[PDB]
Formats: sequence, structure tokens, C-alpha cells
Amino acid sequence: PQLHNGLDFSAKVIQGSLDSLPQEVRKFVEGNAQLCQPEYIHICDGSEEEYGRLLAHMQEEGVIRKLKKYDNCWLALTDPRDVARIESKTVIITQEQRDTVPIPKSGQSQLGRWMSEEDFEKAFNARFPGCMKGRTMYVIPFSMGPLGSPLAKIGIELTDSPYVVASMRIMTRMGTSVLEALGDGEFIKCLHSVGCPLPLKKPLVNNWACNPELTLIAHLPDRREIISFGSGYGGNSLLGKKCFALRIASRLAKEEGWLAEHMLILGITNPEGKKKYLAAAFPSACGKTNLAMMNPTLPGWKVECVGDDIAWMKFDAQGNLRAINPENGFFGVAPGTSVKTNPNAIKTIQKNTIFTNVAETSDGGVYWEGIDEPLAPGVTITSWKNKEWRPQDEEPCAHPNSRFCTPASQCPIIDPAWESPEGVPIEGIIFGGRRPAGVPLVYEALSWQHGVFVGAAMRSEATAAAEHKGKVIMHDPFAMRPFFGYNFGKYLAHWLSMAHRPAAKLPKIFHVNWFRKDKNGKFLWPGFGENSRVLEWMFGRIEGEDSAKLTPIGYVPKEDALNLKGLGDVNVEELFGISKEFWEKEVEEIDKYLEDQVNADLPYEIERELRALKQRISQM
Ligand SMILES: Nc1nc2c(ncn2[C@@H]2O[C@H](COP(=O)(O)OP(=O)(O)O)[C@@H](O)[C@H]2O)c(=O)[nH]1
Ligand SMILES: [Mn+2]
Ligand SMILES: [Mn+2]
Ligand SMILES: [Mn+2]
Repeated sequence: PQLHNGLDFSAKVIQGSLDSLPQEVRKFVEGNAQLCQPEYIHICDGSEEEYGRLLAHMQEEGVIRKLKKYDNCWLALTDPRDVARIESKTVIITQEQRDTVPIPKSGQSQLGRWMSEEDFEKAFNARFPGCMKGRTMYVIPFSMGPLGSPLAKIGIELTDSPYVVASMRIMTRMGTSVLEALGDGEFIKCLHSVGCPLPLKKPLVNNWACNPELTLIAHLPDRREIISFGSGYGGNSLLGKKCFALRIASRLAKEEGWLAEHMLILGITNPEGKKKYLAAAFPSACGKTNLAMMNPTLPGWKVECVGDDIAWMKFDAQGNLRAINPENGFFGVAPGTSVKTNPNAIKTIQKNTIFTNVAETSDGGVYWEGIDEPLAPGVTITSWKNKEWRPQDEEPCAHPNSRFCTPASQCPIIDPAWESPEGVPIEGIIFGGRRPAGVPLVYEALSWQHGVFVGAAMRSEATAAAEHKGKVIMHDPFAMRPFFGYNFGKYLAHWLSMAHRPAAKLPKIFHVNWFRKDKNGKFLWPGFGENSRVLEWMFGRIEGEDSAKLTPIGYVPKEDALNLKGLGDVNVEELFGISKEFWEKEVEEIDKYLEDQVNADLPYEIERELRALKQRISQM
């Protein structure tokens, strides 16, 4: 009911019906409509027509270009200030700070950024009021994971960005069928605005609406709400990805007894007809996608891709660890993707694919550094800065974090069960990062507890995923440092608890290092398709083959255990060297880190593994 005409936004609905919305769905829409004051409200139905008019609108607004060389592929150049995931402006709001991050013994926590409700209410009220003035509010109903799937959760994103709606149509399951499945069930409330209400008081660079100064990505797990403002780029705007699928989901999984992890999922089959499913957690820009879509070099081996970034896992009745990719597409980095590195990626992005900040060729194609592909005579390149670009300038034509957004179904090696609502049984878990020195190519954990300790001890050099720069090695336990939904100590404890479940078929735990270097700065391992040689060893260890040698850090392959045929020139000495001098410093850094950051919430079993490892190393 109302006394005037200031609460019923029906007259602003250009597609859909507020009447057809579930009870709580309508309230969430009209409430923020009244707060944000959008000129129009557009309730997405996921249709091809919608996608069609949507793209055409963005092309008439100078938002995106059409890549005439490919089938239904589009380019989008963003503002140079809004070109990646802002880790420093992401915050989690909990009544108690301890719920979010362990109280550091001395210094600032690196495992999350907490903000009180009082501080957030101020920041919120200073951003969203009237932020969509003169823009359309798109209502994105999307399901994470297959519909009806048990570990499938539904969210509603409100956004004033057509670029976001198009991307979300690729990355999630979006449309009207999601509304009907939801019914009156619960859902995740997602609110996004670029923060440039009209009239534009700030000119737009590359026609990219954004507000860097006021950027803020907030999470409220107690309320099941995600509030993002000022950014339109991937992690910040695609709220169902990082914000939902990891941070909020991790909190839920802790509550509900499953797991939400920053892991690729791949299935692998050997020449004997036996197939196994593995999961790998690497930091961003550390090889997950190239591994999940690997083109193996060992004959009789087949790799299939279930997912490349997010895994939702839970033990089933039979005690197996089951995993699903809750996403619907791939949002991978562009540069370095060549036919020689990730050819399966090339085959996927040639249609229905949206690119961001990659270079455009004068004939209607894409270009980026490392594409490893000569262009024809008379073909010019326009950089992502929208300027004539030549290979003689220092300006790279493709931004380091530039992306492609492609449907998962188009992948030629997509696993025939990536949408199976029952998941895939994970028999192995892989950790790793970019360690230039010290860490051997691969080793196996001595037990679950040691495994959990290995994940927690992961470290890697600074890449181009967040705002980190320089050549520095920092901690990234479980590859989840930027995405922990709650206290990390309680995270570790949650993992260790899996060893207590009845008839729990705990998978093996490996640590790989694709990036060990020599004294000249030369990679000691070709990697990519050759990583199938490392997976071969893992496959045999899962079946119980006496191919492992015991060492102070874990099991490593025996002599002549790794199929190295076709190489011969690989320096195996330095590739597996376990220097005591290096590992005595490694334990010190891990100790100091764990004592400071996890402090009084560090489980004792992790402290015991730390103690045990320090002991085995001193006996060298
Ligand atoms: N040396 C080496 N580099 C790799 C390998 N796989 C990927 N890369 C590089 O890492 C960058 C990002 O890899 P990607 O698979 O997209 O990482 P993701 O973010 O985890 O999906 C690419 O530019 C590649 O050049 C590998 O096996 N060996
Ligand atoms: Mn990721
Ligand atoms: Mn990726
Ligand atoms: Mn225990």
C-alpha cells in the first residue's frame, strides 16, 4: 500500500513483471530501485533475443565493439583505472572481527579485511543513494551450479551495467527458469553499480563507467548480501564469481559441512581405460586454466575439463569427496594463450566470446602478448588503450589482466559430466605456486594433516591478478588468501575435520612447482602439455604404486619413476634438489607467518606438522 505514487516501480519496467517475481525477490528489487533511483528496471530472462538487443545496445553506446573476424565475438576496452580485482577495497562485515580473520598477534591481518556494520552503513550511505539515476537496473537471476543440483545456490544480481549482464549470462546460469526454480526459497542478494549516475559529472574514459575513488566490494554473510560499487571489471562486478562462489560460499560451506575452494577440476584417463578426477588449487595467473585444458603429450592419455577456478565439494553417503564447477563459463587471462600453450583455449574462444582489454587487429581479430601467431601483411593492431600500436613501443597491446569470457560448453575437452548435478569423485588434490627456487617439481604429503599443512604453507611470487607488483614471494594458503569467507584458523580446522568423517575416502595431496628456475633464470621444466608426465606419477600413486621416495618434505618420485622420454636434457639434479639451507629458512618464514596471522586460532595439528617438518629438516 501507499499514499502517493513513489513506491510502485511497475511503470519503469521495460521487460518483465514485478507481479511475476517471488515475494522476497520483488521486495529486494523495489527496495533498491527506490534507493538507487534507476530510470528503468529490466528483469532479465536469459533469452537469446535479450542477449541480442543487449549487445546491439552496447554497440550503439560505444561500450563494446564487434570482432568481425569471428562468430559473435566482442571487444570491450575498460578505463585504465578499472582493469582488475581490487583486493585492498574488498571487505567482510561481521559483528565480531574474529569471525572474519584471526586477530594477528602483532601487525595487520593478511587473511581478510573486516569492517563493522557501523563503518559500512556510513560508506554505503555515501555511495548508493541515487547512483543509478538515469540508468537501467537489470535484475539478473542466476543459479550457481546445475539447476536442482543439491550444492546449487541461487542469487539475484541488481546492476546498472549491460556489460555485466552479458558476462553473467556466460559465467552463470541466468534467466527466467532460475526464477521458477527459486520459487520462495532463499537467495543471495547481490547489488552492483558502476557509480556514475547521469548527468555524468566525470567524463568517461573508453566509454567505461566507473568510480575508482569510491570503489568498494563488501560482503555481509550474516545477511547473505553482496554490495559492490564503483567497478565493472570481472571479480568486482560478476558478483557470483569471487564474492559469491568463494567468500560467501566458504562461510556457508563451513556452516553446512561442505567446501568452497579456489580449485580447478579436471578428469584424466590412462591407456588402460581407468579415469580419475583431480583438483588443483593454484594462485591466480599460476596455471589452473592451462592445466584444466591441458593438451597432454603422453600417448593414450586424455584430459577433460570440468572447471578452471571454483570447486564446491562435499563427501557423499558412500564417503567419496564430490566436486562440481558452479560456474557456466571461463573467465581466463588472455596474454600467454597461444596455440602451443593452450590450444584447447583457442578452439573455445572463437565464437560467442566477449574479450576485455585485448588488442584488435585491423581485419577484425584479437591480439595479445604471447599469442605466438604471425599476422598477415598489412594487418595493424590497435592496443587496449584504443591507439595505433606497433611492436616497437614498450606499451603492451594487450593489458596483462585482459580477459576472455567464453561459454564452458564450447570447450572441446569439456568433461561429459561438468554439469552432472552429482559431481565428480575427487581422488587427488594439488597445491602449487610460483616458486623460483627451492621447491621441487612435485612431492606427496605424508598424511592428511601434513597435506592440510602444505596448503596452508603455500607461497608464490607476485603475479598480475590483484594490485600486487614487484618480484616478491608472499603467502597464499590454499590459493584462497583473497577469498577467505571467515576466520582462517577455523578454515584450517574445518579441513582437518574431514579426517574425522566416517568412511571418508580422503584424496591424496600433492604439491607441484611448474616454475622452478636455475642460476640463469631459465625454467627447469617445459610444463604445459608436459605436465601430463607429472600427472602420470600422481595417477600411479593413487592406485598404490611403489614409485615414491621418502624425503624430509614428503614423498617424491623414485629414480626413473617419472616418464621423461622425449626430453633427456632435463636437469633432474636441480629440478628435485632439496637443499637443507633453503628449507631451514622456509620453516622460519612459515612459522613466523602462522604465529602472527593465525595466532591463537591456529589448530595444534598444524603446529605439530610445522614442528615435525622443522625436525626432519634439522636431521639432514
Ligand atoms: N612456465 C609455465 N607457465 C605457465 C604454465 N601454465 C600457464 N602458464 C603461464 O601462466 C599464465 C596464466 O596461466 P593460467 O592458466 O591462465 O592461470 P590461472 O589464472 O590459474 O587460470 C599464462 O600467461 C601462462 O603463460 C606452465 O605449465 N608452465
Ligand atoms: Mn581465480
Ligand atoms: Mn583462469
Ligand atoms: Mn585431527
